[PDB]
Amino acid sequence: DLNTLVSELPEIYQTIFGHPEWDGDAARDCNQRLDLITEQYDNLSRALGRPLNVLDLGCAQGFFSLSLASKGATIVGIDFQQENINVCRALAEENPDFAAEFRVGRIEEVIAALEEGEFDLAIGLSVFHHIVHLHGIDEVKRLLSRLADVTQAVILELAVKEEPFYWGVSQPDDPRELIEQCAFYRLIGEFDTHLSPVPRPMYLVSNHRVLINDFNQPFQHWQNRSRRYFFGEDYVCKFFYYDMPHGILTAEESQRNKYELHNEIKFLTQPPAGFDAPAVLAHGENAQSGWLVMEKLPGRLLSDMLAAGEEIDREKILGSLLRSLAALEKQGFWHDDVRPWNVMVDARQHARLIDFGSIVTTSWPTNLVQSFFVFVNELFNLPQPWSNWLYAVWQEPVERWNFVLLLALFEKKAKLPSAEQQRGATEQWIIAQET
Amino acid sequence: DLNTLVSELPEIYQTIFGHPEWDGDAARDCNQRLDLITEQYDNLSRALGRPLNVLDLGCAQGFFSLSLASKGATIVGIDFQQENINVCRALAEENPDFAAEFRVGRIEEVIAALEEGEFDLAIGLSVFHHIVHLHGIDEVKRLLSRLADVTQAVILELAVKEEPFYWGVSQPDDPRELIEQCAFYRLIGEFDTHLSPVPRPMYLVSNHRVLINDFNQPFQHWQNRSRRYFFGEDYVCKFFYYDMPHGILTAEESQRNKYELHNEIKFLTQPPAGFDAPAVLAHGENAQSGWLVMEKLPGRLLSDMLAAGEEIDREKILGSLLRSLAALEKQGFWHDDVRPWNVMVDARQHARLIDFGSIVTTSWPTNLVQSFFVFVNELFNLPQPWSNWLYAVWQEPVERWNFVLLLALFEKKAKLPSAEQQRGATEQWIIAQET
Ligand SMILES: C[S@@+](CC[C@H](N)C(=O)[O-])C[C@H]1O[C@@H](n2cnc3c(N)ncnc32)[C@H](O)[C@@H]1O
Ligand SMILES: C[S@@+](CC[C@H](N)C(=O)[O-])C[C@H]1O[C@@H](n2cnc3c(N)ncnc32)[C@H](O)[C@@H]1O
Ligand SMILES: O=c1cc(N2CCOCC2)oc2c(-c3ccccc3)cccc12
Ligand SMILES: O=c1cc(N2CCOCC2)oc2c(-c3ccccc3)cccc12
Ligand SMILES: [Cl-]
Ligand SMILES: [Cl-]
Repeated sequence: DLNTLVSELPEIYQTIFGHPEWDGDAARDCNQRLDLITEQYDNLSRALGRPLNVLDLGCAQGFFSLSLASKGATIVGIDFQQENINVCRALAEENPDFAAEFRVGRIEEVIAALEEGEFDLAIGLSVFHHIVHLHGIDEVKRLLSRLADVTQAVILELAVKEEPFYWGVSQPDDPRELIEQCAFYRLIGEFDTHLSPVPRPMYLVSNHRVLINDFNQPFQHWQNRSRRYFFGEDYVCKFFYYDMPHGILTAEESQRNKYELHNEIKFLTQPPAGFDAPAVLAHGENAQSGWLVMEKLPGRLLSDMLAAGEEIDREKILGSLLRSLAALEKQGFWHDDVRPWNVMVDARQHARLIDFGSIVTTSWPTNLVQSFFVFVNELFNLPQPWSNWLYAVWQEPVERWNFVLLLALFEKKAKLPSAEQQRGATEQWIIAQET
Repeated sequence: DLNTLVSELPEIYQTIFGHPEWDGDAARDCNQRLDLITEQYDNLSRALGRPLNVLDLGCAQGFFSLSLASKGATIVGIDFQQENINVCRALAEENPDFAAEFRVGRIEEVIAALEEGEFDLAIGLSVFHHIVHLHGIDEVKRLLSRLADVTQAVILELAVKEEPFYWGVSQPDDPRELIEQCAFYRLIGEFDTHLSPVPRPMYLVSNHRVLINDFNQPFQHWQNRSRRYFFGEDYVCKFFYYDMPHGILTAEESQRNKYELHNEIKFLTQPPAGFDAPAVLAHGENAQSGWLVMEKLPGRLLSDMLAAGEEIDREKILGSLLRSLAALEKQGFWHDDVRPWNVMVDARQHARLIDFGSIVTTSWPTNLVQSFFVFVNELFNLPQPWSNWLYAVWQEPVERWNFVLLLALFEKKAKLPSAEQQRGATEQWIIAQET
């Protein structure tokens, strides 16, 4: 009988599915977490085009398991207390069409035994802090990595050290230390536990997909540490953290990240005429982070080609870059931050800027022209006619320095007088000194 | 200069690729391991239809890395000694067309950072016992799982506790404890280390593919513990361990496994006329283990349907089973071991045997007829006309008991006299008592 199985629960942690006579007794009503979890279930189910297999770790009285089985999910619920599992099976028996199984088992053993592809979605709500408390942080991170490795998505609600209880003392400094080794993660909500005023963050995590409410796609590789890049078949997703764990970002740096991304979004959604910019496939910002999905460009980053000493055509790289810098300038745009790590080189040795967070609209623009000289020097130090080019620019009154001029003198550099035949000289040492 | 970089190696562990003037100095010549590794490289490359990305953990002086890059592999070699990496890069520079990178790093960090799909093949030869010695066995198993999770194949040479040195004392009882949580593994050789007379086993391991020299295919799930089953799109691979770790198998049990598989192979490659048997796609046996790849049958195992109390038609299950048992018997074959875990039931409620290791060719066959009664009882205890069927058989002189008779009385059971109208009686209690 259910009355008996319920009374024997050491704790009525969750709502008893379909049995509201216990809602007043449940530690946690579960409706807020459920609303968020069903939404993420729908997203991933829509993306995969089918009902999902769901794993529920530390599933307690089965509420999220049954509730998802109710929407047509196939669920396995795991808990290490026999009493919790007894209630789960009795509830599944009241719902014989739900495809729902429950097992007494330890989460550590189950994760060691999972096979990639068995489950699309795993949920682990308020369970891992127990494992943290007994096995430590490193083991939990490896468990969580493997859980992300073998599913499409993981949803975690994580207890935090700010909670007032003795076990809080064993928690990482920040719940993100448990998951930051995973590829993709995004805070999706914050929940009241009824134990204290400190809420628990809920995270959506994946080692296989970009899971953004608007764009749900596998990626095949990813790279960095408060910016992440996910590479899919024809996209790059640029993911910025504003809110970072630990001392990582200063107020200042969070705000630059935010500003740079907002700015990249604004530039790319309304590019200037005369400039070829990557198409924007999706974008969004929230308190913790912001993201931008773009069409993916071919080639390698210039910094890589220089580090991994691969062969480069500096004429073609400089000319193509300068041509775009001049086109930009004609429309009243400039790039603050022209560096080898911001430039991509395609197979035909043509270059383009890739980080548009540093695009600005307002002795301008002499400072930028100046650092471009440095850029040129790092790119190589200067042989003729490159040195002749720089020397001609140095002879210009300063109010004439701009990118149209830089480009025009670059295109005629073979006809310009020989710098080493003049005094000359100076400008050599100035640029060399910044570098 | 290479002479210098070599002299600074704390140890010339491997042959210096392309530099035989040091072969006399190398701790290990590497040619035996290399021959085996190139063969496995070729197999997997042939199966994937392309050159492989290879990860070499604790790559020392780069010998296996360079040797594979030489066959067109893209390789990354990792070692935590700067001196080893210095030599690796100098050797790669003598071979500028090899696609080869080397990094100073710790194996633990690198594996935490791997992404599924980056590397097809990882090799870890004589390196993990160092990590065992510092971090313990559980951490090493999780590292090895993740390494299998993110590649197609892993090749490991593992030090063993029988080696005479002090660190042997920290090793697992059996090197297989490091990998047995991985899905697929197969001993492919045994190597002399020149430290002692104890050789080191080399294992081929995968969490994604069945890697058998003749059959190299992804599988999508697997199941058990000295027999493993891998399920691919249209195959089941049945993998038997003869040689198990620890006390697991007795001499007796290894020999039964061997005999049962050999026997399954012999039956299936020459089935009797009149019996529909699964087609054999590949097979092989060696000292440690044996394997059989078969076409995959649809349905569920009868034991599962009974445990997970799913609905069954006992008429159709019994008749179809009996019909095959009678056909078998007509050709002079019997099955020793007719149990619910050896029977599969398709969607039309038709049943077939699946474990043919218990097929025999020689008061026969009364004992088998007897246990079939038990089978029938477990399947259900007997209502009429099932009980009437058994009662008729019990009335037969014993020399007449066989499967043709069992089938013939089963088909007429609705016409047979009512058992409960006779004495009757006995046979009820006999069968009930074995069960
Ligand atoms: C705080 S409750 C959370 C229950 C449920 N996940 C929820 O949030 O609604 C933690 C649950 O995990 C179970 N549990 C704790 N550690 C476990 C482990 N190592 N393996 C399996 N279950 C565990 C407990 O039995 C308890 O039901
Ligand atoms: C015994 S040697 C084996 C070398 C090579 N794998 C072979 O079998 O030919 C072990 C190698 O692993 C390196 N090594 C040991 N522990 C390591 C770790 N934790 N991370 C990276 N390299 C390590 C050592 O520098 C040494 O080169
Ligand atoms: O469109 C892009 C294509 C790439 N390439 C595509 C092939 O993989 C190498 C990187 O990278 C981009 C990056 C980037 C970020 C980190 C490292 C390298 C590149 C930033 C913004 C846009 C792109
Ligand atoms: O052809 C076969 C199909 C199956 N089925 C196919 C679908 O997955 C469930 C098992 O299983 C087989 C097994 C088996 C082994 C362990 C568990 C269950 C079945 C043994 C021998 C042959 C088959
Ligand atoms: Cl938690
Ligand atoms: Cl080892």
